[PDB]
Amino acid sequence: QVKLEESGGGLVQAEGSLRLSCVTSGRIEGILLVGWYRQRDVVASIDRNGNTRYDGSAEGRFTIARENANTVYLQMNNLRPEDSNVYVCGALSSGVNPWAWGQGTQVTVSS
Repeated sequence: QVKLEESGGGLVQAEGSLRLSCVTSGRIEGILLVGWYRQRDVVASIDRNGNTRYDGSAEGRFTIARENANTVYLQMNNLRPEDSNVYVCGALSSGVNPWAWGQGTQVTVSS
């Protein structure tokens, strides 16, 4: 009953930037946390109180922010080839089906 749709990935050169966007639809009232995950290990997350959490590799280069009630983005600066990955948006809700996942977004960082 929560659906996630992702955009913003693609191909970029090293030291470039991307902004990944995750849009939620459905029963968003029960969402406790929205995050971006390396396809699943967390990169960054933002919870219902606005608290943000970053993995050590993201801290200082990436920023997660909530744009509105349905939209969370991850600004990725100073990308490196080792950052090439499929990134997936996840939402943690309260209840029996706790996790919802987006379709996944390819990020490729060229040398």
